[PDB]
Amino acid sequence: TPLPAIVPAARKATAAVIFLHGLGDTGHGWAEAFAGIRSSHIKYICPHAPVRPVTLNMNVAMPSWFDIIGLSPDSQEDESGIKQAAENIKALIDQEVKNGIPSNRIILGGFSQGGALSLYTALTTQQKLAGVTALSCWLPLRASFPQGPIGGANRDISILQCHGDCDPLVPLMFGSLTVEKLKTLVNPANVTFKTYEGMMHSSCQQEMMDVKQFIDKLLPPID
Ligand SMILES: CCCCCCCCCCCCCC[C@@H](Br)C(=O)O
Repeated sequence: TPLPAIVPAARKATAAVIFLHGLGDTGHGWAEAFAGIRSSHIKYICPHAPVRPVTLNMNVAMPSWFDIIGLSPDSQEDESGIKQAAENIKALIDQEVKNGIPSNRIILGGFSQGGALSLYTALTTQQKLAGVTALSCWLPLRASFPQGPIGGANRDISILQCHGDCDPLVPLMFGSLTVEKLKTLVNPANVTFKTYEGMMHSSCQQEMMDVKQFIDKLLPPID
């Protein structure tokens, strides 16, 4: 475990954002993107997934939270991997609670596979979270979720899901079908879908402005 890239709070941290990068990345690029929208009282934590073989691309070894097999809803998914990665995320949250920031003052998010992991984590933890930012991603192991609202700790969590309309790796329709399913799993009044014209498998400045607004609305100052 190389230590996560962190954007510290100015001097007094009362909330945290845990953000998981996408395939092949480290946590550093996203931590700098978050510094550009940082709020004084918010700690930003971007852990790094470990290098591992990735079945999708000739087994090439690169950072990935879990193995990626295919690009299709009919593709087999790395169930043991996703769940183990999910357990590791909850341990990272629990450690922040011990550090001093309650779980309901923490937003979990990610990009692509990291956003997939963040959604799955948020929907399976009894750790009540402040919200989720899911960027260009999808809901993994979707068939494992029974009908109806999950109930559970995060039945009311607020979710911001973002997706470029020219993404060639996670087609926009995957994000769209994901948000609509999320709206049957948690309270639909707290789920926001935003799309970005021209954007591919990347980020853009308007999207980062919507994430900042989302984070600041749900994690407002307490001083
Ligand atoms: C309700 C949900 C319906 C659609 C679910 C289908 C999921 C298919 C996703 C394929 C993976 C895309 C790979 C992205 C890589 Br570049 C990464 O980050 O690992």
